[PDB]
Amino acid sequence: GLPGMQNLKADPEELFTKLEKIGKGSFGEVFKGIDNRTQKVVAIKIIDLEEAEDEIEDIQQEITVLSQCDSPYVTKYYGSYLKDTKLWIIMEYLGGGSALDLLEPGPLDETQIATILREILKGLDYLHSEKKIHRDIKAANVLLSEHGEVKLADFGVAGQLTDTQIKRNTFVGTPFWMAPEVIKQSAYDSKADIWSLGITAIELARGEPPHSELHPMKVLFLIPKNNPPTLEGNYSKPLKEFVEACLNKEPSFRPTAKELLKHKFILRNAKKTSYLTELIDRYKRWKAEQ
Repeated sequence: GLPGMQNLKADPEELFTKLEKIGKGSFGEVFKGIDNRTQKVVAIKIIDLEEAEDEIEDIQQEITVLSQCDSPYVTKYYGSYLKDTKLWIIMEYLGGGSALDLLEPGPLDETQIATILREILKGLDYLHSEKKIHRDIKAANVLLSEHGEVKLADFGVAGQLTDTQIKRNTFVGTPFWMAPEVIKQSAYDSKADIWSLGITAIELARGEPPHSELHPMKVLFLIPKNNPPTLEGNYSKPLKEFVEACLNKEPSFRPTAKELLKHKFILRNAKKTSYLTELIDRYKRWKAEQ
């Protein structure tokens, strides 16, 4: 079943205090709250089990994978509670917003881009070492804490390359960030995440992935057909080479997350995460004026 799921005896409305609604995804609503028992802040995701169906598979999957991860690079999962037909999913609260939210105000500088990529790369390396594949790497799924810590979120479709299944074939992810082998449903693995990371690097530099203006279905034949996207514009040579390294049409030719961690773009530009608080404050001020 769902790990961390608590019996109906545990009333989430009495164990958690919702402070404010902080998001409304597809599935349900997200709140910032407090675990009254330990007075620790948490993110509370509430989904109506009656009002949904095929979205339950994804929810259950996302929670199964998150309960098997233990890394400061992956959003923590604290359990689930049931209240009549509402499922309350308790997670680590990340108040800095997503990297995609941080792009809303204006562009990032290469320092900010490198810093974010370096932390995502730490998360991918952990997941890959645990034989897990994120499958949906994109700036919308990279969350920041208010002090600048960067974490992976939204596995939902995260895969497990275990013992009797060293490769996956499921057409899964968001089209624009999907690797060519995933679209063609060839046997794939951790390398699909590296291609996605390359598309996310173009996204952090330009604000949108390649082909973003095209209809998704067109993008479905372009990715396997076309030469790989490159980063165009006035960016440093190391940033452009980092994107090329990730975006190789041949999956076995993409480097691991551990090796990208030593790419010259990362080494010369990444800085401490606390530096990202500025970027986080810019977004709050911007949001105040919307």
